[PDB]
Amino acid sequence: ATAVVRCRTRLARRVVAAVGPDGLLPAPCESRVLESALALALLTEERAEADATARLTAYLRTTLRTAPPDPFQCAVARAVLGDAGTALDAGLDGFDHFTAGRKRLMFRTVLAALGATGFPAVPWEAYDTSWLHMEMKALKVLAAHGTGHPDVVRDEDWRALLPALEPGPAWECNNLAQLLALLALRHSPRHRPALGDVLKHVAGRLRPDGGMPFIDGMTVFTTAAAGLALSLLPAPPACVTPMADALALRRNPDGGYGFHSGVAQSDVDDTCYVLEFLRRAAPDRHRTAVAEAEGYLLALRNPDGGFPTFARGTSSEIAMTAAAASALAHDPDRREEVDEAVRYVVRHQRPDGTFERSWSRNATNAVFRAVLALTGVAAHGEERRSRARAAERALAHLAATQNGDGGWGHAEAEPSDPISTAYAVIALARGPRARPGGPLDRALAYLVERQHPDGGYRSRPDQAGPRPLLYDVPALADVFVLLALAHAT
Repeated sequence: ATAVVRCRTRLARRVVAAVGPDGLLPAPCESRVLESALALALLTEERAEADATARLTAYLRTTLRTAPPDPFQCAVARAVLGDAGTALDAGLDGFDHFTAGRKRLMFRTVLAALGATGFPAVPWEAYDTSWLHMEMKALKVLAAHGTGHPDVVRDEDWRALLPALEPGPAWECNNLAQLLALLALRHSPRHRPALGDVLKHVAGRLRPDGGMPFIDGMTVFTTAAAGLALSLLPAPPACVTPMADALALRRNPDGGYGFHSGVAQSDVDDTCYVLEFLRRAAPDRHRTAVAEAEGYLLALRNPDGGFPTFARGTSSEIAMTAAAASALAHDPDRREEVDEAVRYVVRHQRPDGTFERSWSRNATNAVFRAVLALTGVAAHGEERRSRARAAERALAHLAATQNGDGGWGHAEAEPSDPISTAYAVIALARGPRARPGGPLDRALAYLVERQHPDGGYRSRPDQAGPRPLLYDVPALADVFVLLALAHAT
């Protein structure tokens, strides 16, 4: 067959092989400078775990020399190894997001807690907010102590930090939140009896490179997206059934899914990938889980017709809204909600054809999720025309910004990477048929050329969290390129 199909085949063999007999595709997170610096600060202040702190120090020095992260994380590493506002401004340069103002407070207070800048002169209520709740409480506590006002801290602020004193892996698999909470709790005499045992668990988490990852992994997200990709192949492999089983038995009591095992917070992104996969691979076997996932999404839907990531009443997001439209459109009884969601997507498209950056740092992610909803959900007459025009503008944005090598990067003038390109390919597969030399043909040839001899892909990461900071789950590169090749063939 074609070079593209041969590439798809070699990549599918690799993804199938990576899935274990438990049905899960392992998806560890790489070490990150921010959490490595906070773990170094915490263990240094407590005079604990000297072997670990020596490895953390070496990891930070190596990473800064050879693969420096964004300027905020660099300033954080420099603060612990030893200006701040320039790093904060550069690290949040054009951060167009509804969280930007809270993020500025959060990131400035992290730098202040490490001695790199002064604490924000804000009313304490500015810290008041489940997502980022523990982090912001820990930072409020660090600001009260760091400015010399420890009496400000209320018992209800400490109470929010208690999960950080639990043994074992971090609550909600989130090392950033546990580390910030422990940096706060170590100032409280009443919480110190629990600190010593948790510092042993923290030090135990260091990766072979000496660093601390942001999260324990992302196996639910990664298994669901891989299952979806495999289920779009002409003859899906037998392993989609144990993958579907492994996901369904991890659903939370609200019917949704978190990003890893042991994450009790469901979110719309994970739940949409799980639902799209189950609908294709196991709609009867897991009929009840499907219904529970639809019910979860419907219960989050905001009054503007959009969907948030975690909780009704927080801002709707374009990509989550498009994802939910596509996942709910499988049921004809949900047509009203699906059409209101697609109408939200059209209404929020930008004048240049783009949508947003949120959980991914490239523009092409939300473009693909929007284009799948705009072209996959049933529509006729004037509404079909409206959605077609919107999809055309999004695909035209892709063509206008395609790099000479056929790929896309995180922004119009960045070097190409396989994940940003994979998202563009999924979108372009809903446009005109590929023609020699056209945008989709060239994008596919870019992906063919970037395949490694081992059958996989190595890519700069795109995932952000807390937004806009990048973290690296390398198993996603193969998965999203396979999803692209399955859509495009």
